[PDB]
This record gives sequence, structure tokens and C-alpha cells, in this order.
Amino acid sequence: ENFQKVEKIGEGTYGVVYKARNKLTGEVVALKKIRLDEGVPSTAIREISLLKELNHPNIVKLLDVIHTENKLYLVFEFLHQDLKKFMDASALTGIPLPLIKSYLFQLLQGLAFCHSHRVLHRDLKPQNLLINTEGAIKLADFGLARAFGVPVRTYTHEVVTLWYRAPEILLGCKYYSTAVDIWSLGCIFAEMVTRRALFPGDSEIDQLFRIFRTLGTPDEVVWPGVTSMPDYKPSFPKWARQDFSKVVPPLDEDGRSLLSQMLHYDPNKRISAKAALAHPFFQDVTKPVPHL
Ligand SMILES: *CCC(=O)N1CCN(C(=O)OC(C)(C)C)c2ccccc21
Repeated sequence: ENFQKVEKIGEGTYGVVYKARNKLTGEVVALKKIRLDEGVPSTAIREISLLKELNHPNIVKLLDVIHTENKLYLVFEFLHQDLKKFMDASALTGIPLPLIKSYLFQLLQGLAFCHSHRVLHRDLKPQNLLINTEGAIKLADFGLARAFGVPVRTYTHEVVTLWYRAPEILLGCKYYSTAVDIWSLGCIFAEMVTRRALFPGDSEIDQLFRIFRTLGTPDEVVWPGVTSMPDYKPSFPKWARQDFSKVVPPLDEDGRSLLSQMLHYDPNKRISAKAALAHPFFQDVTKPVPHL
């Protein structure tokens, strides 16, 4: 083939991922084979084709797409570590706040770009945020969820995490607005600051109830229309809202204000990526070099 395996990077949502070298250019890449349940779906065709052109410095670059033997191989730029591993590596000391702020600022730039082209991620999580040794962070697998769907289990039966999923998806609404990615990024922001996942649910109802226990059980006052969501139940227990001061210490008041806006229940109220970039939390943002 055009690409020689270097080693297995891991299992992805849709198939195995290898670090590979392009024979002709000598470039090293992450090669994702997409295994689906007849030919590639025309939905997958339309979506993947848009992704080759959706280029930004905070989006992992899709270098090429090979479609052969009725299967897709997506060839991505290679980055050496993900945020999940970097957070685990930093658990004793935590990621320094100026670096958290830089990462959040760059991720919001990537989101602002994709959202302005009407593309969303829908499955943001620390595993698909990739970092280099210079200070950049990039969104991986952008757009793959609309192209292929989000499965309950991966092809190797691993459970797809619910910890970053927005409440409107958990309540069964099948319209995903760009707000779903702001929610996930807010959860990741809180996790970087506190060194603990914010809502580590292990089932859809456990995920919802963890959200409710922190933010209050939603009602029509805070989220007009919530009681019309397909999976809303009037019998959900009523929990009161906790103050964010207890949820993300030692984050400052600007950071807590930004977080609360990214975690509004109503997707119509939730801050957009563009507005979030103008928030005073980023007034003193810098681009540090990480240790790793
Ligand atoms: C999943 C569809 C959706 O966008 N919905 C569902 C209900 N909803 C809403 O306002 O419904 C009426 C009260 C107008 C019937 C709502 C509200 C906020 C966000 C998303 C939705």
C-alpha cells in the first residue's frame, strides 16, 4: 500500500487507528479505517467531502480520504498526545491555569470556525483533543458523528462515554444545534480546573441525574420547552441548584461566569463560541509551552 504501519495508536469509535508513513511523501499520519455495518452511505459521502475543506489551525487536518474496497480510510495529521493522557499525567499538580486558558481559547476558535460553516462535532471529549509540544491543541474527528452516527459501543465493544453529552441529546431531542459542543467543552473546562470529571455518568439516566444534582432539575422557567422533550418525565426528582463556587474552585469569577454560560440548560441561552471568545476571562490569555 501507499502507507506503511508504524504502530497501533489505539481503537477509535469506528475502527482501529494506526500511526503510518506515506511511502511517497515520507509524512507520518494517523490512519483511521472506518468499519461500518453495500458501499459507503451517501450521507457519509456528503459529510466526509465537506470535511476535506474544513481547515483551521485548531482542527486536526484531514490530509486525504481513500475510498476503496467500499471502505473509507481517513488520513489525518499526527499529533503525539491527547488531552485525556495529559490530564492523567498532570494529576498530582494539575494543568497550570494559564495553559487551561490557552487551550480553552484555541478550542473555542476551532468551534467558532466549524460552527460558522454549520458543521458540529457532537462527540467532543478529552480523547479527541490532541496537543503538540509547542502549545497548540486541536479538535480530532470533527464531523464524523454526522457522517457515520454515534454508536452506543465502538466496533470493539468499548462503551462510548456519556460524560460530555448535552442534556438536550440525553432528553431525546434529535435536532443538534451548535450548542451541544459548547456544553461538552464546558464540561472539559471544569475537568481541567478541578482534575475530576464533572458529570461521570454510567448510563443515560445516571448522566442526567448527575447533571440535575449540580445544576438543579430543569423546568420551564430555566428551559422553556423542556417538558416537551421526547424523554422528559414529570416524575424526575426535583434537586436544587448548587453554586458554581462549590463546583469549580479555584477558578476565578470571570471563569465561573463563562462556565455557567456554557452550561445553560436551554441551548437557545447557551453562549456561542464567538461570544465566548470575547468574554473577559480571555482578556489576559497567553500561549504557554506545556511540559510534555
Ligand atoms: C428536539 C426538538 C427541539 O428543538 N426542542 C424540543 C421542544 N422545545 C420546544 O421549545 O418545544 C415547544 C415548547 C416549542 C413545543 C425545545 C426547546 C429548547 C431547545 C430545543 C427544543
